[PDB]
Amino acid sequence: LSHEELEAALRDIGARYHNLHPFHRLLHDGKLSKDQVRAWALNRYYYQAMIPVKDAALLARLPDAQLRRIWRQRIVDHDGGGIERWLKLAEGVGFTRDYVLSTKGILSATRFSVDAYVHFVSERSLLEAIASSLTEMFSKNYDFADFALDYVKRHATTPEMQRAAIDALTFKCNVLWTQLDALYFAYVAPGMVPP
Amino acid sequence: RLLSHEELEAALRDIGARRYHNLHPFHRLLHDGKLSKDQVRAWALNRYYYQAMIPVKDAALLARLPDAQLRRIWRQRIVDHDGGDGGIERWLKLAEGVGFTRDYVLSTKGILSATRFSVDAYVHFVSERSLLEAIASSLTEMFSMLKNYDFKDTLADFALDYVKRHATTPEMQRAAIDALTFKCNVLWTQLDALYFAYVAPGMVPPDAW
Repeated sequence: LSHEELEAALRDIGARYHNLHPFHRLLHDGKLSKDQVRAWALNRYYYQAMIPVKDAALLARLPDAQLRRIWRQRIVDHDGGGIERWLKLAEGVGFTRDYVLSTKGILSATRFSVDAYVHFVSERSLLEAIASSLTEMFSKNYDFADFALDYVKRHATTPEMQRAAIDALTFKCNVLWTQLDALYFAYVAPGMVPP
Repeated sequence: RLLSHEELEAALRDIGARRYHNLHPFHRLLHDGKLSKDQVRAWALNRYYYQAMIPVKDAALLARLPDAQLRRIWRQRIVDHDGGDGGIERWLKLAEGVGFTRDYVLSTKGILSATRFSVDAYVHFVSERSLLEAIASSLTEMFSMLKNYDFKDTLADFALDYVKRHATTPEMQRAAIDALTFKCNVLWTQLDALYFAYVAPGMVPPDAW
């Protein structure tokens, strides 16, 4: 209920966050094939390629110029810049720039979980939309955010709002969690899926 | 790629020859009766969600329609599913009939995120794409049992017409062939999630009952 307990609860949900997912475990501890890392990169492009779609989706819902200016900074980071760093990693492990861009190869589950993220932000309430960035509280073995948290504290005024805040963060974690499930399903075990 | 028409029916049919959910490890396993009771439990729980959301889809779709004559045709699909007692209600029977409480199944607390998100994508697709695609995405219906699972009282042509007469540019024929692909993906990921979580191997935060 208070700002620090509210925060304590949001962090605890981190301690559900995607570094615990088995697809991260492997990756982080040097154990995935190169095709497996490529797949990862190919799919994770689409997640990155839509963060600015998401922040612009959210910007239009902001009620004053002051809040828009601030949020706009995140659009500026990715469109440039951020998306461009991501292309380079996937070019970095062998993909033509044009193949990554067109999304031909990405998995339907990624596409849905990411497009789920875009629509939450535009359908759910502003407090929830803002609360779902807060995974940003939580962010070399192959030869080959304080504004959001202030915001939710001052605007989650009631118990219900407060749980929406918490629910919204879990939604975020699920979005991310299920990208990874798909990628494990498709590419580490058992290993299936059409185009 | 040029124009088609009856060749177009055999392009649409042909997506179901491959991309339609009956050619899936989960659907093979269910059909042949090799899943445990719990695995028919997961499937049944998750599928409720797809079934509960088809009227939502068709409303969303009903709202984007340009006139009353069309809303009238399409309104039937809504009725089929909502009924006072109709299509969704059978599906709750199936869930009830493999041990679930009506209350848990209804709430969706325990569906997997991938189903939520695939089904939701279908809802948006129909709100966002052209009328021709929304309609085309119905066409798995051109492809619409369990005598290995001992567990009594628990035991379409308009669209295909619309698409041929309105798919007059090659760009529109692909869009509709994609629309049907898209939807094949929606069912396919539902099942990929189910396979991953309940058969080989996975688990998935709070979800599975």
